[PDB]
Amino acid sequence: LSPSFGSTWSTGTTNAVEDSFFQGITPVNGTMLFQNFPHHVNPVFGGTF
Amino acid sequence: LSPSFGSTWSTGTTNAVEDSFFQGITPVNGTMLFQNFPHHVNPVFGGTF
Amino acid sequence: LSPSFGSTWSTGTTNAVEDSFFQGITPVNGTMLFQNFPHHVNPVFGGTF
Amino acid sequence: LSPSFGSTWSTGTTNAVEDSFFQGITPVNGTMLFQNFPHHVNPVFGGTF
Amino acid sequence: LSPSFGSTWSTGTTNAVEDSFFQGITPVNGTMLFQNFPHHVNPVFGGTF
Repeated sequence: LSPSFGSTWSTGTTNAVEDSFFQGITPVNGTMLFQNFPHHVNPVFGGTF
Repeated sequence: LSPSFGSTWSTGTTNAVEDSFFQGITPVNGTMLFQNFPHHVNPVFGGTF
Repeated sequence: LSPSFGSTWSTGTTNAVEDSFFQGITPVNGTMLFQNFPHHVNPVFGGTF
Repeated sequence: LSPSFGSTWSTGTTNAVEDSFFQGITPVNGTMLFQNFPHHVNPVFGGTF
Repeated sequence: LSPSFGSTWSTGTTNAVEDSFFQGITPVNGTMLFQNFPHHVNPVFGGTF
């Protein structure tokens, strides 16, 4: 087994605020927990032309 | 097993504010916990032209 | 096992404010905890042209 | 096992304000805790052209 | 096990204000704690052209 991946690219802004990244061989046997609950937030997101 | 990865690239701004990165062989057997709960926040995000 | 990674590159600004990086063989058997909760914040993020 | 990594590169500014870096073989068996909670902050982030 | 790393490079400014670096074999068995909470701060960050 020999997977081939591609490069990751970006030209404009990239606002990766609050997240988690992994890469490469990552065997898991224990426990991994991901829970998310903000409870007073008023976001705004923009469109495009 | 011999995975091949690509380079990571960016030309514009990259505002990686609050996050966690991993790379390479990272076996896990214990516990990993990720929990997120901001509770008074008013974000704004921009669009494109 | 012999993974091959690529270089990490950046030309513009890179505002890595508040985060954690790992690289290389990092076996884990204990506990790792990541929790995030700012509670009075008014961010702004910019778009592109 | 013999992973091969690439160089880390930057041409423009790099404002790594408040963070933690690791590199190389870093086995962990105890506990590692990461918690973040600023509670009166008004950031601004810039876009690109 | 014989990982091979690359050089770390920078041409422009590098304002590494408030952070912690590690390199090389760093086994950990006790406890490591990282907590961050500034509570009256008004940062500004710049974009690119």
